[PDB]
Amino acid sequence: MATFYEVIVRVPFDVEEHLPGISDSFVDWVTGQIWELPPESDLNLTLVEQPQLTVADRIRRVFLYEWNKFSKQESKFFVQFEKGSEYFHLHTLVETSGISSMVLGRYVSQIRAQLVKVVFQGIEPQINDWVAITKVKKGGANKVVDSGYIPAYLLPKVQPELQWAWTNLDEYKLAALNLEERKRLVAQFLAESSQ
DNA sequence: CAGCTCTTTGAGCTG
Ligand SMILES: [Cl-]
Ligand SMILES: [Mg+2]
Ligand SMILES: [Mg+2]
Ligand SMILES: [Mg+2]
Repeated sequence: MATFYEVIVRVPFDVEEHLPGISDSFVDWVTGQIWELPPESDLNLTLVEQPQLTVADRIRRVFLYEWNKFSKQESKFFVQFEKGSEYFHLHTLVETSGISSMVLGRYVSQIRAQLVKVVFQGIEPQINDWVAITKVKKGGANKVVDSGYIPAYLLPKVQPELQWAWTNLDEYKLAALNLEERKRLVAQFLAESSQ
């Protein structure tokens, strides 16, 4: 099996509060992209907040683009955008291959700087700890998990908490945007787990 | 149709 690190990015969801003074161009971009559900999806599109998703997807792609240059390969990932009770956030589960825990902090710090530069027009998001690596315990090492984390924690999310998900892991391709498939994989996970 | 372009990163689109 492969192993994964997790980075949680709190995605700006109120431009006036999080990106004070940002140019109108940012607003035009985020409000102008139209999203459509693939036919395999069984999600209710009306529950998806498009401007926030547009930002999350841009963050995701910039993140993975930079990550791959660090890892030197097309790293495996499962990313899920969620609308939490306090924050909209991206759960970025990325394979550890080619990235040591010792250097992970620095690499993530560089990606954060790139996000600020190429996504937020040089404006630092006014959200505390908006880019955080999941640790073993508060004040510990970087947490490493296996794919079992996906059906245990990510898959069971439903709308409106679940906003969208992406993955290059074949086992979870249908699950990304299909509730019925997520339910099937979670049920299988619980069955095996109870034993 | 071979590149140029865009909150890209590669493939749709145009000179
Ligand atoms: Cl939250
Ligand atoms: Mg290379
Ligand atoms: Mg969450
Ligand atoms: Mg493209």
